[PDB]
This record gives sequence, C-alpha cells and structure tokens, in this order.
Amino acid sequence: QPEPDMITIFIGTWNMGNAPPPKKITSWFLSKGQGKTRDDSADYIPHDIYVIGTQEDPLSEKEWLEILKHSLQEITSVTFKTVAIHTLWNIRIVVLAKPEHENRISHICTDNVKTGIANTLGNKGAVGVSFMFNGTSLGFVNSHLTSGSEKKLRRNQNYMNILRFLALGDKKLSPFNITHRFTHLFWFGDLNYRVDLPTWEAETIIQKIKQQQYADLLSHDQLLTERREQKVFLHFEEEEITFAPTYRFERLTRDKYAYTKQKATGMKYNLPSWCDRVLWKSYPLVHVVCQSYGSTSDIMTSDHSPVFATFEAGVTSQFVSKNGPGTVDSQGQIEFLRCYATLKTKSQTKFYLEFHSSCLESFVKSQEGENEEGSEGELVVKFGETLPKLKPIISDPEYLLDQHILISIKSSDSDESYGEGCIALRLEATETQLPIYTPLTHHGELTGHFQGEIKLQTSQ
Ligand SMILES: c1csc(CNCc2ccncc2)c1
Repeated sequence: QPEPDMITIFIGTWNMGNAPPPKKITSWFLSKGQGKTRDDSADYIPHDIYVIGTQEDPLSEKEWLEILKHSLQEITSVTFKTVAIHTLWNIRIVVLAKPEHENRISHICTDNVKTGIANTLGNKGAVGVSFMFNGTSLGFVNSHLTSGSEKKLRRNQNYMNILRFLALGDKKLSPFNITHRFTHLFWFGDLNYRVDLPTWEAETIIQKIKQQQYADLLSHDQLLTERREQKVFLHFEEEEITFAPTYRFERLTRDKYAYTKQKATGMKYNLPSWCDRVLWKSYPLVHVVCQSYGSTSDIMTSDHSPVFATFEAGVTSQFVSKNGPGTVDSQGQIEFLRCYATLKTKSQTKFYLEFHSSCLESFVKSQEGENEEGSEGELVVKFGETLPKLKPIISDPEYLLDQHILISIKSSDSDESYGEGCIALRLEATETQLPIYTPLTHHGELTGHFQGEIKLQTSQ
C-alpha cells in the first residue's frame, strides 16, 4: 500500500454564538453554500484530515465529537479517528483523520494561549494542534481575537502574542515560533476584523451584499488592509473571498444582517464583516492549493455562518536509507557560499547562524560573521565561505530536494534570535552554485533578509 505524496485537508471555522447546532451540518463538511465551493461529484470522497475550529462553543467535547463523527460518517460512510481535541474556555479545535492514517500520524501536540490582561483576560485566545504526517509537519491554530470595529490594533497584538507563546511542534527548534515550525501551518478562527466603513453606510453595505457586489466592501476589510500594510499575518496566504460577510446575522434565517447597536452588543454597531477566516503558510516550493473557500447558507443557529476551506497539501514519506537515520550519508552535502544577512537592528553585537533541519542529526552553529554598515543605515553581516558544510543524514535526491533549512541569526552577546527564515532545497540543479533568499522575521515581524548562494550535493 503506497504512501501518499498528497493529502486533502478540510479546515472549518464557526463561531456558534453559544447556541447548539442544528440537526444537520453536512453542508459545512461538503464545502457547499457561497464562495468557492466543492463539486457535487466529490461529495462521497473523504478528506484525509478534518480540522474543526469553533468559538463561543457551548457543547462539551463529547457532545461535539459525537456530532462531528456522525456527520462525517453520514457523508462518507467512514468512521474517522480522533487525532486531538483541545478546548480553552469556549474556543475548541478537533482534528479527525481517516483510519488508514492512524499509523502515519505521530508527535501530536496541543496548546493554548490566553490573550489580554485583567479586563481583557478570560475569553479570547487560541488553541492549536500539531503533528507529523509521515515526513511532513502540520500545524493548526484556531484563534478568537478581540471583537469590535475600533480594535484592529488589539487584534494584531493578539496575533503576535499567539504566535510567540503557542508551544507546538519540535521543541528543539528553539529559535523558531510556530510560523517556521511546520511544513504547512493553517491559522483560522473568528479573527474579528471588520469592514471599516461609516455606521451611516449600513443599509448601503446590505444592498451591495444582496447584489453580490463585494469589491468595495473587501477594499475596506481590516484584515486585507492590515496584511497589505504588513501589520499582521506577514507571509501568510488567503484565498480570494467570494462569499457574503459571515457576521452579524439574525439567528434562524440568513435574510437579515443585525448590525444596529443594542445593550446586548455594549451599544456597538456590528456592520457586516468577514470575521471568520482561514489563512495558511507553507514552506517555500511545497505544493499547497486551496480547492474551496466559502460559507454555508443553511446553518443558522448562530449570528455567524460557518466557513470552510479545503487544501491539497504535499507530503513526504518517512525515509530510511542504509546510512541515515542514525548516521550521516557522506555522498550528501549542503554548502552556503557568500551569504550575508541584512538586519534592521541598531545593535552592534557580533552575530552567528544556526541551521536547523530534520535532514541533519542536530542543528549546526556557524562562526561569527563580519559586520559592515549598509549604505542606507543598515547592518550587513557577511559570512564569506566560512560557513560549516552541512552533512545530511540521507543523500538520495528524492529525499534531499524535498527538505528545508531553517536559519536563525543570533547575537553572540545574548544568544537571542534577531531573525528567522527558511530556505528550500528544491533547487533547479545540484553541484551548481544557485542564488538563495529568505526574509528574516522575529516575533512574526520583518527584521531583515538572508541571501547568498547554495551548492547541494546528492547521491545523483
Ligand atoms: C488517532 C489518530 S492518529 C493517532 C496517533 N497514532 C500514533 C501511531 C501509532 C502507531 N504507529 C504510528 C503512529 C491516534
């Protein structure tokens, strides 16, 4: 039975509005409703992995698991296995997988982050799950960020606290946050970003939604504008939105947006908004294709509609050779030549690199680089041809060309990372000097760049 080189992943996010679900929620898992929807001819084909994020979830874990499993069994006639379930207050993530994948899934991690301080601590935050699927690491984050149209900056802060403090994936990747620990990272939830138009325009916005004319609304969506200004979700992708705003509906219909201020809303307006989102970040040159992104039309117990997204995702097998794992394969080598880091720091410490990869027995520390001043005010750290030759555990090009090298640039004085990035080994050529590049981030914000040349030797 051959190992897969692709899987499909379902991501759902639903803010349930503290109400039990209706008796049938199959449309959610079938990617049916509005937006980029799934073809009817696929309805019986199970996804490999289903990841369900809820917010304002009133059910116990047991009650929700029974509903989810019975929903999937009705659609697919497959009894899914529970990989993980994790709940923080009323924020929950469930991961289900086809039974044939049970032996392929390992290193299962869960965590949560509580956002805010005092007043703002007690209901918002994130849950996450990570695991290995054969040779591929997968991470999933369900966040419920701060509400309210005038709190985009707090949402951005919530995002940075979650990616800093959520402890998922390989704890040996110590300089790296969740935005670098996984082959594929999916981040979804009630992100709570709003359409930033005047209150007086509410009925105009409703009109536009009835005409399915979303362009002048999306141009005011805070998540798209904050992303375009590099204030949040740097280096994440989102499929184009082609479904109506998913919030705020009158319950038991989808015919009415309930936007006006009420005591129950703290006297806040809730103009129709795309609160409910799915974003992703995959390592460079790994296959990831969004095959659906939309909202259901027929699940009306909440003031939000459920959102679905589905993906093709490249995966790799758990490779064994006669040499690695448990030794190096002397027929393989990675050389980083004429590399330099450009840093936005005003610090004048010396810097060294760490190279981390599951193709190495352990991470590799470089010598210190040579600091120079850049012409427009920056620090350039030059490494020359000084960098240690990396010795991969396996030299087979079928394995090595699918790997990635994480790079951290650390201060000699403090050992703290000033920037993290990732280089694909999916090169155009072996035994050939080729340009490489990654942006460097720290706490998910841009701190610099790393560029130079690579020369990869495989067994072929
Ligand atoms: C439910 C869905 S995944 C899972 C974990 N499976 C661990 C494993 C067991 C044997 N061999 C390889 C991996 C439980």
